[PDB]
Amino acid sequence: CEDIIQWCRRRLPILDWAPHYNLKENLLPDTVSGIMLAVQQVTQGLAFAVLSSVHPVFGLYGSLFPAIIYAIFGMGHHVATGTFALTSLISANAVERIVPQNMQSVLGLSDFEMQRIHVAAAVSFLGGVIQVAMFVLQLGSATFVVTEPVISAMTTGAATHVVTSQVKYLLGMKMPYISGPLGFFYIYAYVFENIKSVRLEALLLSLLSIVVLVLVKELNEQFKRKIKVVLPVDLVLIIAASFACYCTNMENTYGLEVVGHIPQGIPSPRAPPMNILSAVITEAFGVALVGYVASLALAQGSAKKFKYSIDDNQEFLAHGLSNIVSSFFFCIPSAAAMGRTAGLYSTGAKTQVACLISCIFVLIVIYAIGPLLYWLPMCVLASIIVVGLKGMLIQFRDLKKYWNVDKIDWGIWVSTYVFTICFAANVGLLFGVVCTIAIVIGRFPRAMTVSIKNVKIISINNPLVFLNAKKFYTDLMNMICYLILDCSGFTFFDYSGVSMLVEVYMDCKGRSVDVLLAHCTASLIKAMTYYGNLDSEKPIFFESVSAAISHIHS
Amino acid sequence: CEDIIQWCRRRLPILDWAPHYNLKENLLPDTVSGIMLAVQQVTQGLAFAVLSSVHPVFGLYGSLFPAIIYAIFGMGHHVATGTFALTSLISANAVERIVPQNMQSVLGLSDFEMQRIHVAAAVSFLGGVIQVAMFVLQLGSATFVVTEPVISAMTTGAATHVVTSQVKYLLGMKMPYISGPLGFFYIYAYVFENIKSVRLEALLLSLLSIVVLVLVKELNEQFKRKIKVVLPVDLVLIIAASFACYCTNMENTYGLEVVGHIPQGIPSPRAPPMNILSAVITEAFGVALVGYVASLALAQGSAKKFKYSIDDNQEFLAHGLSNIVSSFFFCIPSAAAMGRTAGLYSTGAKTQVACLISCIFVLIVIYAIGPLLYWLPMCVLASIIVVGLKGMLIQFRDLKKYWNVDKIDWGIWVSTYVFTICFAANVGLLFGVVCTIAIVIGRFPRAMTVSIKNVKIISINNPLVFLNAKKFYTDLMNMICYLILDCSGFTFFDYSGVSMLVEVYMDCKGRSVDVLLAHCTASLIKAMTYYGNLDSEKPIFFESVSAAISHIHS
Repeated sequence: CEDIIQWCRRRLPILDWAPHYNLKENLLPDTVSGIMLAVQQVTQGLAFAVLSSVHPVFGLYGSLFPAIIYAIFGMGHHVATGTFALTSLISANAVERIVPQNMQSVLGLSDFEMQRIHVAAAVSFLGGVIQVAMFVLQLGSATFVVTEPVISAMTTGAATHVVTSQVKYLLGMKMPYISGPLGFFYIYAYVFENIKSVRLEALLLSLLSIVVLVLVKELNEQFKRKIKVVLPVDLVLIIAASFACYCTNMENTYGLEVVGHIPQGIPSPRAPPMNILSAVITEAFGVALVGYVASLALAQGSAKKFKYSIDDNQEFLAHGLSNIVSSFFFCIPSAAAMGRTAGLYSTGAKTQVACLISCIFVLIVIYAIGPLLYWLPMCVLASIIVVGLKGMLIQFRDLKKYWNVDKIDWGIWVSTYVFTICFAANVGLLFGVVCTIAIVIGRFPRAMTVSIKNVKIISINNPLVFLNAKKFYTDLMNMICYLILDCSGFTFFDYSGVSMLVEVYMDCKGRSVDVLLAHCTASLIKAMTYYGNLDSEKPIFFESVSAAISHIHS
Repeated sequence: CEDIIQWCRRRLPILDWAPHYNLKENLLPDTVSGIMLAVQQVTQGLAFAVLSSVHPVFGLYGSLFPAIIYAIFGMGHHVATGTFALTSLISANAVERIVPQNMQSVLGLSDFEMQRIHVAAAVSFLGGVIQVAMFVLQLGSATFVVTEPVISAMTTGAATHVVTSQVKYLLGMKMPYISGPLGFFYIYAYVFENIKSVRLEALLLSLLSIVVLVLVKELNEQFKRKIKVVLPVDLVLIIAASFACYCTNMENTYGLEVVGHIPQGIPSPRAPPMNILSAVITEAFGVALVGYVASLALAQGSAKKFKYSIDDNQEFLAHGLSNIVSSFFFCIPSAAAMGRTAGLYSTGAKTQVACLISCIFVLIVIYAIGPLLYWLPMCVLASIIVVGLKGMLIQFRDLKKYWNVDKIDWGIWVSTYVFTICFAANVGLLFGVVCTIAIVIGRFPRAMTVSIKNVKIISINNPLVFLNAKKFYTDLMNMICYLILDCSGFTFFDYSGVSMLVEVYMDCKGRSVDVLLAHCTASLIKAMTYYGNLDSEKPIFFESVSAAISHIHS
């Protein structure tokens, strides 16, 4: 009765912070964070919808719709759901495979543009369905398999992949869709083979914009104590570039790529094309895994920093519901990006309200100044993206820590980074997880099982399992008229451990060495008595080492 | 210098027991075991060459050739390499897929029989190459992953599969090659659909032979103390059945299947058809894995019973070399069977000489009485096989032990048996291994990490890793002006453990609780000092609990 109501209330985390909303504190920083996040989301959506080989207008919908669903069903406070180019790079494979370039209407867009957004929407819907399906299980309670070095290496490799996917806009050249197990080097080979087609105007503009952005963003952070605000350099740069492009004929005099139409939209929702759900299984799995792990890392970091507890299983439901609901409005797969979380940290956001004022501003942009973004050069947008990827790219400094701490996760980090830079992000994540599991499995047979205490007393550590049964037998045999075994920490065992213990007892009896147990539990006592046919009228199992010592003096 | 010679001598284990061969003791039981094993090998080879959809004459070569190679390069004493129907069931898939029945000379055999033995030889060669390849690595030092319940369940399921593959001979009907993910039930469905074609004569003969064999083999074992020998009932039954078939016209008067030609052979060796090595990858992997695990189980059992030590990596080289060498003589994949090991145990064999007298007798059979086995009915051979599978089929009694000991390997046994009876032996083995690894991984976060000793002292058990870092933090936080941590067993850690320890120390300092370490090693001390920026001029790390207690009194 009441338990069901409590469960239902626990599945709606918006009821825990909405009635407790402070108006004196969390209204001005929330609004400022909302405006900054709105600008960030607009830019990132426009830049990452193109990265997925999809018309840029759908990036606004992908940055607007899932945010509300996450706000309703999400537990993280400083998590802003958006486009997350990592998933765009995965969806682009399916989009370009199902509908390639050779075959070149609800919003006035020409055909061959619907056939790509339909594939993207199907991918997002399947990813959301998968996320909800592993939410209804207890998946999420087992998320310790993914480790900090693995996520760091995968994110750094994906950031490098995104950086190398924007050079075709900074230089101004045109490239075909190159992807595969070694596309990172093929892209540079193509760039260097056609080095005579690089436009100087686009390169100079990109260099100037990058220098200005880096200088402003560094000087603002260095002297944050004197100016207690965040300078909106991106908006000023965008406005200046657009006005310079419009006031001149820079579209025609110099060959430059600009954002095409961005029509006023939000059309009627339509169901995804369920008939192609069988051709996008791998993309859906990759999206549903990488987006979830990347968002969960940020949510856990926020929870640790701001001293609150989250649930690793509610994020599954939140992300799955957001993807499923947003798939009906022609949206690409969605997740949480590190840049928006860093911006929220810097501005000083407090609650999830800042993710709704940004939605309001995105709606205003969609319905009011949609056609006003025609004169924005693509070089400026690419420079903004590569500057914003600084937080992801700076993670190379963790190598010193991993080298000075363990020297084993250093190798895992290097291997995961290499595999991510070669094949892809999802392959790198899978390789890192498998390598971590194999390494932790292979270390058990090479560790000492028993310890010697100052008639000898020998203490067992704990997990006497099939991983370290033969090693335990070897360690105990290499250590020999009496012998006491302290099984205090020993609580975790299986058939192999019991068999090895009984064999040890039998062999020690053969060598005329008596073995007495000290702190055996009830289940272990029952199992050892059954397996070895031990009589209950002979003192073997005791309750403490002192009791065994007292029994010795007889 | 000398180390290389020692390594080379260690790769030839025949030099350790040949010069030390006793002639007074190990000559009569070795000869008796040799004769019995020769009869066993002849029967099993003739019955398992047909099971692989291959002419029965090659079973003799498969039982003769690899035995010598194993004797030279093998470590087990009571291990007799042979045909091992488990591998025949796997090779039959490739044989029937590459060369199906619809297309129906070195030894006078007709065509379409060379195209099948070539595929079988290629499969065996690839399996041997794979086994040697994982021998040149250090694979074999990691064989603890496979557990006793998994091997028992896989062997029982394979024995049931072999039993259900011999009903078409006991009944006398004819069946097409049925195989797949559910062939076990399809075979019985076909049998029951054509129940009107069952021959009564073959059924009666099979029933009489089964009853006689079971009664003799039970009465010989029950009263072994009065008669100190092993009754050769199989040879007497074979001779009687052959003479009854020849003296009558049982081939013509009643429809009966008999062994066809068995020509005098051992032709010139020929290389396998390397051009089809790409179509038999899965079969080769399955054979090389299941044969090795099944032979290693028997070798380890013999070593444990007879008190000698073997190497888990030399068996790889022995089996790989045996398969590679025997592939050039038109042989099916080879491994070790449990029935021959049980026969060697019962007879009283002592060394590997008993595996060479059997080879001599098999050679004599091949070159002398090859054509004399024409009049042996197939029902008698199938009955002999199903009677000999008793040792494998009796393993159902381990369920009581697994239920009374752990109740978790009981579920693993049941699941592995079900998956083996449904799909196949190799799929069942893979499922069992994966399930065991996943179960042992998932148990770590649910076990208590720290223990309380009788200013409180708390002892850490040992593997502070990513599996149980959050659980360790929760356990330590649920247990709170002073606190001592005994890291005596603690020797196995990584980055996650160090991070959790430092976070625990920081949080306890925040709660005004002092944490003092007791038995930290050098590497752990260095890592914890680097990670937490701990000053070396403050007493934190000690050498014993008594030292910490003495430091307290100040």
